[PDB]
Amino acid sequence: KDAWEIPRESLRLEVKLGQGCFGEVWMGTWNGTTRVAIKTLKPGTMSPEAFLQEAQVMKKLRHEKLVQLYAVVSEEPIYIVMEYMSKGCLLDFLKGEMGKYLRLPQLVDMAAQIASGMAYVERMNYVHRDLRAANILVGENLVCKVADFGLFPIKWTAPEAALYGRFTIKSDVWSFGILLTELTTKGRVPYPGMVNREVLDQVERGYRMPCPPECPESLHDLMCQCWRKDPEERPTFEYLQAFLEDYFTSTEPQYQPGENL
Ligand SMILES: Cc1cccc(-n2nc(C(C)(C)C)cc2NC(=O)Nc2ccc(Nc3ncnc4ccc(N)cc34)cc2)c1
Repeated sequence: KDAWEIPRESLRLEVKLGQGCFGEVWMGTWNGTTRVAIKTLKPGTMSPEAFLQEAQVMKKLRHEKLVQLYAVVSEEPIYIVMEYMSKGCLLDFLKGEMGKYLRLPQLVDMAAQIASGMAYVERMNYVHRDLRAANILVGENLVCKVADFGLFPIKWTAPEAALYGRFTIKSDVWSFGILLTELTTKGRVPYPGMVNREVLDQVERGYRMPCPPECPESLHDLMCQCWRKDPEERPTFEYLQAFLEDYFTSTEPQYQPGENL
């Protein structure tokens, strides 16, 4: 029905990448010459007009640090098609074989890029709701992009949101501070040892994560700004973008590598 439409025959589906309840995600081939990621709808497990609100949104929100919609087969079976990210989810990349070698300069660069994707989302006055590593894709050359896999994540969610349902670009910012610990511990779970009910209790009373081992203090301070009790006092993604981009000159000019960061 719109120019995003393509025929179900231009697609050679190849390797499975796992199932959610609504369908499957496949690596594959568009016009025999393009690496794509194809998302599935199992018919009857849900309606088109809901399964395709994703593609709908991915048509509005287009940006170099956001995941890229390519095309739709919006007639059953229904397919959504986007660019293929050759290193998968950022969470698997940080805990896997690749995380042995990632140092603070690549990690902050990743950070700078997700921030930049998020700067666009702020600008577009849209709200993410589930910023965290499991939702960032990594591509060739440590290229990161904000995605949503439709994965409660209270460990990543700002109080005002987990409690009262006040999700905003500012709760997205809290989540960013949590992402900064993921990047700086190679994707370890935030708040190790606490269980959800104690995170709510503990963060309510002002408890905040300490400096990760080897993380510079000024990055911890940035995490802390991200986690202010007061939504409006947390910084913009635009600020976050710039401060990160500029890190190794303005903020940590004497940075030296160590064993892990
Ligand atoms: C559920 C829903 C509903 C409404 C909107 C969304 N949004 N929202 C966004 C924002 C706001 C960030 C633009 C993005 C989405 N949707 C989305 O990210 N969908 C999506 C993206 C990539 C994939 N899968 C893979 N793709 C590209 N390489 C891979 C490489 C490895 C791998 N394992 C999976 C993949 C599946 C679904 C999501």
